[PDB]
Amino acid sequence: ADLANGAKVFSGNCAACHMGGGNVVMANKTLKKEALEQFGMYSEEAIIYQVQHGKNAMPAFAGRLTDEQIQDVAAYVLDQAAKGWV
Ligand code: HEC
Ligand code: NA
Repeated sequence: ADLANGAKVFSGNCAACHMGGGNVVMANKTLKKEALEQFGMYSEEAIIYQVQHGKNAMPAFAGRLTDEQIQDVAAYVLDQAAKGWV
């Protein structure tokens, strides 16, 4: 993946909800590593899935973002989570 492209994707499409790695809609479902691991979401393929199909209040991004942008944002989120948010 292109992590830098991911970050741009994130900025425009994900951070209105996941501001600085949080979650303004459902405050237990953050992008922090510990949180992701609690729900079996700390993997590229898990995130790609979720971004593609949505879940509840999280919008689906299928055929709004390209395949490459969805891969790249997933890779960005895991890499930010691993480094630490904010
Ligand atoms: C508000 C309109 C959101 C936008 C825009 C995006 N996400 Fe989201 N996300 C949101 C909610 C309310 C939830 C909880 C859904 C549920 O009921 O379980 C989530 C969850 C995720 C997760 C999982 C987090 C975890 O389990 O701790 C990930 C990894 C995730 N969201 C990533 C993400 C990406 C990369 C986004 C943009 C492309 C994105 N989300 C948008 C709400 C919202
Ligand atoms: Na990855």
